[PDB]
Amino acid sequence: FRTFPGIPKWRKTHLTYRIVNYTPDLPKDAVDSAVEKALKVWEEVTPLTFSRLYEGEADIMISFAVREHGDFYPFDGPGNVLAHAYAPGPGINGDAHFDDDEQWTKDTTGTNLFLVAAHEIGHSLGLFHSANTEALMYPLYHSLTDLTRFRLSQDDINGIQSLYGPPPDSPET
Ligand SMILES: COc1ccc(S(=O)(=O)N(Cc2cccnc2)[C@@H](C(=O)NO)C(C)C)cc1
Ligand SMILES: [Ca+2]
Ligand SMILES: [Ca+2]
Ligand SMILES: [Zn+2]
Ligand SMILES: [Zn+2]
Repeated sequence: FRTFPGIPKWRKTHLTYRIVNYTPDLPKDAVDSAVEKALKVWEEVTPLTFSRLYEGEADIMISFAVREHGDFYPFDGPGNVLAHAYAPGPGINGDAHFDDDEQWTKDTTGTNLFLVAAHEIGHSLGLFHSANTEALMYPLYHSLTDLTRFRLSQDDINGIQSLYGPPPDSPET
């Protein structure tokens, strides 16, 4: 149970995301922060590039929501299901979303803003689940969204690094 050895999530070299998440516990820049710490968490672990927007749909639509998606990935603030994103497909080709029934903070005041941010941005354009005992995919049950360590480990860095990585030679198509 971990990254898919032989199936890279995104292949392009320029991904983009949409900051559709937000909360009183995090103003635009704060929720956008987790979208920036998450996005950057994997944008830095890999050489891939990333852009942003707020219309149509980027590569990782980061949006806030709860038990009310329609008939699938049902959230539940009042439940371990803190957040999640989608996989490579049609529009769900990268889309994260933060629970909207509890709260998200960069520090340890609400939940784990960028923690679950790189968790979902890491989910679609990052990896599956690396040794997050230190990484970002398993800190949630603790504190590390901004306090004084807030960052990914070498195992999630490994999974995402397995996502993108250094170029072999062909600099362009
Ligand atoms: C920062 O690392 C983590 C982020 C989010 C979660 S989660 O939201 O609790 N959850 C994992 C999980 C919940 C309940 C039982 N077992 C695992 C999300 C998740 O990890 N999404 O990528 C589930 C609901 C998809 C935990 C750690
Ligand atoms: Ca929940
Ligand atoms: Ca997408
Ligand atoms: Zn959702
Ligand atoms: Zn996960």
